[PDB]
Parts: sequence; C-alpha cells; structure tokens
Amino acid sequence: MIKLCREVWIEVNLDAVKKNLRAIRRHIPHKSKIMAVVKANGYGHGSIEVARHALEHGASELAVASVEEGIVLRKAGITAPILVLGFTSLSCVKKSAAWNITLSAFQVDWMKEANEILEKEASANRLAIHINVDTGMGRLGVRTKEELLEVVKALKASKFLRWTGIFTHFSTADEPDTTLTKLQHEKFISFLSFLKKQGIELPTVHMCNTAAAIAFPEFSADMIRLGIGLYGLYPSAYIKQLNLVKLEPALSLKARIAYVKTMRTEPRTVSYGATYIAEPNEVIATLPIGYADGYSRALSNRGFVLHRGKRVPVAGRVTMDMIMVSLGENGEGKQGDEVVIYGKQKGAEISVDEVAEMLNTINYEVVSTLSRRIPRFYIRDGEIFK
Amino acid sequence: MIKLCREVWIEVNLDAVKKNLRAIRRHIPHKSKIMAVVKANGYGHGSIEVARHALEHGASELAVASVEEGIVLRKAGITAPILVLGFTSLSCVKKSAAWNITLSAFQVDWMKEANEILEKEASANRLAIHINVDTGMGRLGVRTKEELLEVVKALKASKFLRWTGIFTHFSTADEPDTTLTKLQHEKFISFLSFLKKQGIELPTVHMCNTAAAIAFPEFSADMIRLGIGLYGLYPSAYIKQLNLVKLEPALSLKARIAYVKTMRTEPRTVSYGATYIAEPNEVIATLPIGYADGYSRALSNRGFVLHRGKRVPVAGRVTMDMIMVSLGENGEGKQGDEVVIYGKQKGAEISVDEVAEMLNTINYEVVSTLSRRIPRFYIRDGEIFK
Ligand SMILES: *Cc1c(COP(=O)(O)O)cnc(C)c1O
Ligand SMILES: *Cc1c(COP(=O)(O)O)cnc(C)c1O
Ligand SMILES: [Cl-]
Ligand SMILES: [Cl-]
Ligand SMILES: [Cl-]
Ligand SMILES: [Mg+2]
Repeated sequence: MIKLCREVWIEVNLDAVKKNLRAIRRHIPHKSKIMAVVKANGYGHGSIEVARHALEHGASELAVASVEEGIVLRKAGITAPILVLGFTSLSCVKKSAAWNITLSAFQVDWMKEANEILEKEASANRLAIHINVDTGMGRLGVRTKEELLEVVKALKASKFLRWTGIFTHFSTADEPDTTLTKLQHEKFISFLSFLKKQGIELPTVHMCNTAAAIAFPEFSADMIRLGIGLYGLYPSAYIKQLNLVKLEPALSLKARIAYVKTMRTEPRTVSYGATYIAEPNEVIATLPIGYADGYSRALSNRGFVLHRGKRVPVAGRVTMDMIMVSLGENGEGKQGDEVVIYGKQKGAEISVDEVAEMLNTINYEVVSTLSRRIPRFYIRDGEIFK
Repeated sequence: MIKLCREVWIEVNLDAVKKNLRAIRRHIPHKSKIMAVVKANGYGHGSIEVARHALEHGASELAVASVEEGIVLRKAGITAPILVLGFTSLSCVKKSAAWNITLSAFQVDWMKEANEILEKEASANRLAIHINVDTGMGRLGVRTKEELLEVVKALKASKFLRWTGIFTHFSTADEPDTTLTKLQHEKFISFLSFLKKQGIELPTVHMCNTAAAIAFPEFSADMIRLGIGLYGLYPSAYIKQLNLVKLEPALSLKARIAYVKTMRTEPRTVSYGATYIAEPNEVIATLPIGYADGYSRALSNRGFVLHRGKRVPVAGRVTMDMIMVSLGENGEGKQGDEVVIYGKQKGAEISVDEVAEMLNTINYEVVSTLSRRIPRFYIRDGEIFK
C-alpha cells in the first residue's frame, strides 16, 4: 500500500467531501454560495487538497483563521476568494493586499489606518474586507446598528479598501432550544435593514455555519460557511438526529502494528505508571501513535482501536509517540497489520464522534488537533495520492 | 516587538535550556554523556534550535521518534548521532544509512533483512543500531537474556550494520515507590553482565530518563536520555520535591488582545453554547488562541491567562481559533496588550504544570501538543530571534 518509516497516517476521502458538498448544496437554496471553511489545516484534514477539491465541487470561496493559512493556499496556486475569520493586525495589511487576502474588520479606526498604510505604498490592488457583526457570539464584531453605520461609511470612504461581504456567527444553532438562534437571526436582518434604509447596498451576506445551514437553510442568504459538514461530520447529536442531510466522514486515521509479543515473563507491566499488568499468555501489540500526534492521553486504559475488524482496547498509558493494545489471550496479530484508530474496518467503526464522547469534547477538537507530523493521503475517484 | 498577522507565539528560552543541561551535567557522573530528547518537535519547543543549542551546551547525541524527525535535524545542518527510539520499517533502511540515522531494533529477523538490503546496495555507509531491552516498560524491546544474545550475534554478524548502543526504559522512575524501578535496574544489569560473560564487549549503555538521572544518578552509566528536564520541566511533583536539581522552564506561550469591548447591549452571551453571560459593565477581551493550537477545550470555563500582572478567567467555551477572557467591571486593557497564556508576567505565573493538573494530564502532553501553526521565537543571550 504506502511506504513510511513511522507507520501512522491519515486518509482523507475527497469522494466523501464532494458528496457532502452536494448534499448541502441540494439542501440550501439554489442560488446560495458555499464558502468552504478550511481553517486550522482543513480542520486537520489538510487545507490545500481539501480546498482544491471543494472549489471544484461546489464551493466558491474559502475561509481560514489567519493570513498565514491564506498564503499557504495561494502558494498552492489557489486563486478563489480567501476570508480570514479572526483579527488581523495592522502589521499585515500590506502583506494581505499583496497576497489578495480578504480580511474581516469591524472598527472605524482599523479601517482608516488600513487605508493609510495602503495609500503610502500606492498599490492599485485594493484590500478586500468583510464586516463582522456580533449578534451574540460575543467574540469579534461590531454590536450596535449605529457603530455598524460608521464602520460601513469609513470602509466606503477608503478607496484602497473594497467591501465584499458582511456576516455574523450563530453561537447556538446546534442546540435543541432555538430561541437564541432566532433572536440572532432577527437582530442581524434588523441591522442589515437599517443599513438598507440609509441607502447602502449590501455585498455578500452570510450567517449559516453547518448547524444553521442544516436546521435553517432559509437563512443561507447569499452564502453559507460550511466547516464541520464539509468533513462529513455533524455539528451536534441534535443536528444529526434531525435526519435532514446525509454526511459522510472524510477522515480516517490508521497505523501498522510495530511489534507484537506474548507477555511470557515478568514483570508484565505495561507502559508508564505500570497501570496495566498483562496475563502470562496475554498478547500486546505496539502501535506508532501517541499523545503528541493528538491521540489523547485521557484515552489511557480507555480507548479502542480496530484490528482485523474487531475492537481491541488500549492497555496502560498512552505515551508521547506510542500506545499498546491487548489482542487478548494468545490473540493473533503480526507486525505490519493494519489498524484503524479513527474510522472503519470490515464492519467495525470507531468514529471521531465516539472518541469525542469518551473525552467529553466535540468532533471539531478530535480532528483539528491531529499533528502535522502524521502525513495525509487523499483518496479521489476511489484512488490514493500525495 | 514581534510583528505577526495573528498575534500568538511561543518563546523558547535557550538560556534556560543551557542552564538545565548544566544543572543536569553537574548532578550526574562526570564521564556520562547526555542524549538530548527532541522527539515530537522538541516536546513542541522546536526540534532544530533546541537540538542545536543542546549540542553546544552539554549534549553529544540526540533522540527522536522517527526517521523523518531525524532527517529534519540533518537538513538543518545537524551532524551528531541521532537515535530513533521507536520502530522503523525495513522500507527506510537504505534511507537511514544514507542520512546516517541510528535505529533502534531488537529482533533477529529485522537485523538480517536490514543487513541484506544494504548488502545489495554495496553500501559504503554502515547503519548504526541500538538494541532496546524491555525490562518492564512492555512497549518495545527484547525481553529475555537468551533472545538478547541471538539478537546481538545477528547484529555482530551483519557487517553493513554497526552496534553503537544498548538501552532500556524505566516506566515508574518518577514515583515515590521505587520498587519496580530498582527491579528494572537490576534486570538490565543482569542482562548486560550475561552478555559480558560470553565476552561481548558493550557499546554505549543508556537507561536514565530525566526522572532516573535526578533520583538515581548512579544509573547514568555511559549516557542518559534527557527529555523533559532539558525543557526545564520536572517529570513529576515527587521528583521536583526531591529538591535535587533546579530546572528553569524554557517555554512561554503569549498572545496579544485582538479586541476589547464592554458588554453594554443585549444579548450578553459569550461563545459557543452561550455558557457565560456577561454583566453590563463587564469587559470581554478576545485572544487569538484556541483548541486547534493545543489550548484544550476543557479549559472552557476554567482556564486563566495573565494580563497586566494578573490572573484573568476564560469566559465561555474555548473555540477553534480564539478564546474570550473577563477583565471584569470597567476592565483596563487595550487591543495589542500582551497576554501570557503559559508562563510568567510580573508577579504572576501560569505554569505548564498547573495547566496539566487542571486537565488531569501531565506537562509533557501540554507542551508536546502545541500546534506547528504557532510560530516559535528563541531567546539566546537575553535576545530574541526566529
Ligand atoms: C470556523 C467557523 C465557521 C464554520 O463552522 P462549522 O460549525 O464548522 O460549520 C463559521 N463561522 C465562523 C465565524 C467560524 O469561526
Ligand atoms: C522520550 C523518551 C525518553 C526521555 O524521557 P523524559 O521523561 O522526557 O526525560 C527516554 N527514553 C525513551 C525510550 C523515550 O521514548
Ligand atoms: Cl465571531
Ligand atoms: Cl501540528
Ligand atoms: Cl520503549
Ligand atoms: Mg489535547
């Protein structure tokens, strides 16, 4: 199959990504664009190949966490609009314009000072901007309709800026109680109505994350922001249970057994702390993944991997680079056998969602903390590359 | 002051690393060498520059998790011996000899097949090998005297290989009960005098990790493997409290406030889940760090940062890229102010070790999971460089 020195790797199924984009496309209104959210290295799936695939199969724009993530995509030959969701220091204004990155901003002072930096360097390449309106996320963005007006005016007065969007972020659209979500929607529409009544024409409006796209597709407006769903993962249990859109998981994480041994002699202590004592004929397979790869140490004596289609448990503590599992009394297994850490094997499955449940977190965290040291392979039209 | 687009960075104090190395050197026997452990991107501090500094200031070899980690060091100009502590596939044997990386092995069959690959290439480089003995870690390594002996003869007979060392690993040396650690010591020594009685001359003998170097410096033999200590962190509260060796923590994690706001208008909800509701005169600051950087989401309504010399609470949930914090009623804080996330500022400190206690994990995980997206800056002779 694949040749590696250390035998741990991720497979991202781009056929799955395409199918997710199509399922979402067919769910939200026909005219709505998709902005594929490829922040944090593609939610740990690899920003570039996900971005490239997304753009060919129904996305129009990309979103990222920073200018540096956006430049990564440029250097990969990507020319679609890239929006930085977080805050960008005035330090990087010039660099942003040069690499044609779209920045979010929401403050008069920032817009004017951005304009002055660009006026000095004199480039014809204007800096693209979106305005973030905070309707209750409480994170970034402007909060009253009157400060919003000033921001718009300052942006429109700035000839080295170009306004290409305005947005908000829902903070509870994945929850069974939709009260807050509807209050946010109705505040955002409100602020926009206010702008329209001052004779201001709107650029691209966008508010839905995956959760709201699915539960409130009527909010898609000109463009949705598809993150977790792109990766074939649901924003919550609730959203999944609505059974409105069929997503398929794009990531699996795999490895090969590095060493197998029957624990014939003493001491039969396994791993740091000696927290697991194996039986005399207990078989113990060692695997090349650990907590510095993003495989939580809280999975010590708790997690489960797949080997020849069955669940075999983590025995003893997770270490920095390796774990051990029990194949049981006289269990069969060889050096080189393929193991799935996240995903499917035969008819068994250990989803990223089950892993997040074990660890009292969410699927976003389990994928987006997968270390860059784990190489990514991509599957397209059923076959593997770079 | 540092310029960045997104204002989050690590500083690694190489003056601290030099002192830790000195403190360890002065505590273990004069003739013992130090192998600096820089696996996992230097325990998230950056392997290249820690390794570079270490080799100028007490270390004479390095250890890594994998061939690929070793090749990163070699490309940066590093020439010292580099040991792979984990298992390496026979597919990487020609490569490892080309780049002069030292491989761990402990299997007769592996020895022969590696010799055989080189033999075919008429290789003029000999691949350097260390033998892992498993004395109770139960991870990797050979477990009996008798298997040990055959492994040695295979390797001695394999003339495109070169035996340059032999080790074991302690699994409990950071615990107040030393019983198992003394049994592993004793078992290792017995395995090694068993070899000597067949007239086998031994290469470099190494057993101690940071914990064993500090509590059992008499076990240093020819070489120790200094990991966590090199970074200025103790392996456990017990080891620290022994008060034997003073270590200085090398890493701090910083950011600048992306935005500061007073929560005047409704709704006053902060972050995903609306789990925190601010007071009307309460100041919320947003920071450009979140769980994809390795800032655990389990800090959501729990973590602390330092700002102007004091402890300010995380408010609401950690997000993928950003956290929010409370500067309290009528706050005092601006955009651009510097915040310490891990580390010290004026009176105050939030140590890696206290973050680890809160998350019920260990300092190793806390630093080794710091994402590569956070740029690392180094301090050397009081001054800063990238
Ligand atoms: C990351 C992000 C998204 C995409 O969210 P999902 O829950 O992944 O669909 C949307 N909007 C903002 C403001 C974000 O930071
Ligand atoms: C990482 C590692 C070390 C060093 O351990 P610290 O607790 O970091 O000093 C030693 N030996 C082996 C076999 C390792 O994998
Ligand atoms: Cl936001
Ligand atoms: Cl990483
Ligand atoms: Cl080991
Ligand atoms: Mg983690």
